[PDB]
Amino acid sequence: QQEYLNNNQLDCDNTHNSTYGNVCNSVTSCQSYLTFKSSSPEYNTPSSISYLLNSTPSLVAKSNNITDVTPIITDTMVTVPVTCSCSGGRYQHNATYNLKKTGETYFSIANNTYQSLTTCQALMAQNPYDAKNLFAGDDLHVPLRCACPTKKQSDAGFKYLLTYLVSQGESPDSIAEIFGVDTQSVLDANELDSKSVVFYFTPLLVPLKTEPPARLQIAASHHHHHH
Amino acid sequence: QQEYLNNNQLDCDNTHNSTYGNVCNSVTSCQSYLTFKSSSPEYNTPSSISYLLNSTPSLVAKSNNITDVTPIITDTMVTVPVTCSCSGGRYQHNATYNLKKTGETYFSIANNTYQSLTTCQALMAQNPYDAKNLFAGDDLHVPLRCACPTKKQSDAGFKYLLTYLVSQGESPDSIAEIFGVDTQSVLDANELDSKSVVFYFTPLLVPLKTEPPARLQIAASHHHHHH
Ligand SMILES: CC(=O)N[C@@H]1[C@@H](O)[C@H](O[C@@H]2O[C@H](CO)[C@@H](O[C@@H]3O[C@H](CO)[C@@H](O[C@@H]4O[C@H](CO)[C@@H](O[C@@H]5O[C@H](CO)[C@@H](O[C@@H]6O[C@H](CO)[C@@H](O[C@@H]7O[C@H](CO)[C@@H](O[C@@H]8O[C@H](CO)[C@@H](O)[C@H](O)[C@H]8NC(C)=O)[C@H](O)[C@H]7NC(C)=O)[C@H](O)[C@H]6NC(C)=O)[C@H](O)[C@H]5NC(C)=O)[C@H](O)[C@H]4NC(C)=O)[C@H](O)[C@H]3NC(C)=O)[C@H](O)[C@H]2NC(C)=O)[C@@H](CO)O[C@H]1O
Ligand SMILES: CC(=O)N[C@@H]1[C@@H](O)[C@H](O[C@@H]2O[C@H](CO)[C@@H](O[C@@H]3O[C@H](CO)[C@@H](O[C@@H]4O[C@H](CO)[C@@H](O[C@@H]5O[C@H](CO)[C@@H](O[C@@H]6O[C@H](CO)[C@@H](O[C@@H]7O[C@H](CO)[C@@H](O[C@@H]8O[C@H](CO)[C@@H](O)[C@H](O)[C@H]8NC(C)=O)[C@H](O)[C@H]7NC(C)=O)[C@H](O)[C@H]6NC(C)=O)[C@H](O)[C@H]5NC(C)=O)[C@H](O)[C@H]4NC(C)=O)[C@H](O)[C@H]3NC(C)=O)[C@H](O)[C@H]2NC(C)=O)[C@@H](CO)O[C@H]1O
Ligand SMILES: *[C@@H]1O[C@H](CO)[C@@H](O[C@@H]2O[C@H](CO)[C@@H](O)[C@H](O)[C@H]2NC(C)=O)[C@H](O)[C@H]1NC(C)=O
Ligand SMILES: *[C@@H]1O[C@H](CO)[C@@H](O[C@@H]2O[C@H](CO)[C@@H](O)[C@H](O)[C@H]2NC(C)=O)[C@H](O)[C@H]1NC(C)=O
Ligand SMILES: *[C@@H]1O[C@H](CO)[C@@H](O[C@@H]2O[C@H](CO)[C@@H](O)[C@H](O)[C@H]2NC(C)=O)[C@H](O)[C@H]1NC(C)=O
Ligand SMILES: *[C@@H]1O[C@H](CO)[C@@H](O[C@@H]2O[C@H](CO)[C@@H](O)[C@H](O)[C@H]2NC(C)=O)[C@H](O)[C@H]1NC(C)=O
Ligand SMILES: *[C@@H]1O[C@H](CO)[C@@H](O)[C@H](O)[C@H]1NC(C)=O
Ligand SMILES: *[C@@H]1O[C@H](CO)[C@@H](O)[C@H](O)[C@H]1NC(C)=O
Repeated sequence: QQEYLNNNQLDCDNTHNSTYGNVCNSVTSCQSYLTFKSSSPEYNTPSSISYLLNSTPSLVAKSNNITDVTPIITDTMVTVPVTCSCSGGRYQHNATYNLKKTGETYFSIANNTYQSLTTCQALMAQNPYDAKNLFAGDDLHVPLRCACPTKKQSDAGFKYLLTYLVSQGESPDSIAEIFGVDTQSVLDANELDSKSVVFYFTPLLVPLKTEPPARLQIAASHHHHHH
Repeated sequence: QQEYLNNNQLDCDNTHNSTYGNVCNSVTSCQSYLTFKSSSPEYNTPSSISYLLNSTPSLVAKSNNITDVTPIITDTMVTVPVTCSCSGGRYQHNATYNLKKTGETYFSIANNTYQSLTTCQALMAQNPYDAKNLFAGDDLHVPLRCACPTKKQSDAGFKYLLTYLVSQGESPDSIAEIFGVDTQSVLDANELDSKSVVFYFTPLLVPLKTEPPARLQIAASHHHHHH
């Protein structure tokens, strides 16, 4: 279990502990997964997505059952294998981001560019620039959100945790169905109860019993489960 | 100086020594440069070109005065900074290539995919697969052609050698003009005389006194030299 961000990352003056990253509460390093929606023209190939997220094109390609060079249709959510490890009491996966245009902000980088896989707070904590003093060409340390299964989750058969980017209309139930896991397991993973609200544009942990499906959209089909 | 390939790389039964790579005749490692023409949709960003050639997107971006994510217009020749080092008596820059489609061949990979930055012979020498037994998913060790300045070239003020992909219509004279070096220096670098023919689709070494220009096409303009 990790605390749910609960939209604290939208207010960059908020200092709730969850915004600084998942807590190191299990093994020091593990295999994990991120998710990311292809964005054209900058982040729509295994190469460019892997560059942004600090993965490899081969791992992206294998996780999605595509080649390492074919373009990914815009808005397709892909899986991105990453190593998650503990740093400073937090689980994270480090990446680097060079600002492209002056006018980018810690919030636009966390919420737009990285699609909520990091937070403005964790960017601010781990970088030297004041929020109002960012320029094109500045390099940022990007602490991407991931976690490793706790002992209790491992004992229940979860091999990995996946950082799932939630879209409007989804719910814990519908997300759990994509991955073939019980809803309660998604609730437990995020310290939520069955009436808790989950927001779109806020990442959610999904515990996995096996590697994720290669195509998430069709994995959401009712005909791809319960038969 | 290095021997000119002289189109030996078009006949993959040819075993001329030049086809196995530039010879290790100077320092064991150095900064060097490749060139590459953007190709859409697979190899038209700093990420995808760097993946193919084993560079970094940041080095590609800086060498070309572009950002690390903006698309490169198809057929634009870009500079690609690489480390060149000696292996097995040859200078080369190692990359890795996973075949995408069964039907790719050592020659199509060397001449088309890698735009003549390697040779079928060097691929064959450094990989285990018979020419007629290549499949999608096979990984190849790719020995990209580069060299380090000899002592004589360094003493003349050349800091780097660049592997230039020659296009139809060019000549030693016109290529030397792009880089602000004497024609004789390009001839010497490739063991050519002033009447030697240079072929398009065959890489040529260009000795450089400074980092290459950031935009090669306009560097070919008569108004960008001799005034
Ligand atoms: C997400 C996650 O991971 N969550 C976790 C949760 O899943 C987890 O929760 C746990 O989950 C588990 C998995 O689902 C779950 O496991 C299940 O548990 C079940 C409950 O234990 C279990 O079911 C068991 O299964 C066993 C084995 O098959 C069955 O056992 C059989 O029972 C039979 C009876 O029904 C027995 O038989 C009887 O035997 C007696 C003798 O032994 C016999 O008695 C004689 O009878 C004669 C007459 O018939 C008597 O003779 C008479 O005597 C009188 C008096 O003198 C005379 O007057 C008379 O004349 C004379 N008559 C004659 C003719 O001579 C004689 O005296 C008697 N003798 C004696 C000594 O008394 C009876 O006749 C027999 N009866 C019958 C009908 O045959 C049989 O022996 C026995 N077999 C064995 C091998 O032992 C049980 O029935 C069954 N129980 C039930 C309720 O179904 C499941 O198998 C489990 N599944 C699995 C996969 O393991 C966990 O329970 C669950 N836990 C909880 C807490 O929920 C939690 C926790 O781990 O963790 C989460 O994280
Ligand atoms: C790609 C690559 O890298 N490639 C490489 C190649 O580049 C490379 O090739 C090399 O490249 C180099 C760079 O280009 C190149 O360097 C150039 O080399 C040039 C040649 O050496 C050089 O030019 C030199 O420069 C020097 C210095 O400026 C000049 O020197 C001056 O010369 C003057 C004359 O012209 C001298 O003066 C005279 O002085 C005498 C006394 O010393 C004086 O004599 C008295 O005269 C009086 C009367 O006037 C006499 O008195 C009379 O006496 C009689 C008899 O008794 C009496 O009867 C009479 O009465 C009495 N009269 C009176 C009035 O009293 C008296 O007796 C005399 N005294 C004596 C003792 O005799 C004269 O009068 C003076 N004359 C004048 C006119 O003033 C002056 O002293 C001298 N100055 C100095 C400081 O020494 C030269 O002229 C000049 N030469 C030329 C030909 O131009 C360049 O400077 C170099 N450039 C650079 C950048 O360095 C290399 O040559 C080239 N190499 C090759 C091989 O090609 C290669 C190789 O490295 O490698 C490649 O890889
Ligand atoms: C991920 O980034 C963190 C920094 O946020 C790295 O931890 C630092 O590592 C350096 C060594 O390079 C130490 O000097 C610092 O003390 C570390 N800081 C903290 C807070 O632990 C961490 O090593 C990085 N991990 C990976 C796998 O790259
Ligand atoms: C955070 O990032 C998301 C995208 O991941 C932003 O959503 C976009 O907002 C614009 C409105 O300006 C819409 O045109 C886009 O279509 C939205 N994208 C999606 C995928 O719906 C969002 O505005 C950003 N900010 C906040 C506060 O959430
Ligand atoms: C480039 O590739 C060559 C192989 O073509 C590498 O040289 C080999 O390195 C391994 C160690 O990993 C040795 O066991 C082999 O004996 C080497 N072979 C030869 C022919 O020297 C070389 O190390 C690579 N260079 C870089 C910088 O990655
Ligand atoms: C080697 O690779 C080059 C491209 O780098 C090939 O040239 C192309 O050939 C086709 C003909 O089938 C033309 O339609 C293309 O426009 C050519 N490209 C360029 C840039 O001119 C060439 O065919 C390959 N083979 C040989 C033997 O050179
Ligand atoms: C995709 O999946 C199939 C198995 O269903 C496999 O045989 C094929 O090689 C895969 N392709 C890629 C590009 O991963
Ligand atoms: C491109 O070159 C100019 C110098 O002419 C420099 O100021 C600018 O930042 C450069 N842009 C990039 C993206 O490299």
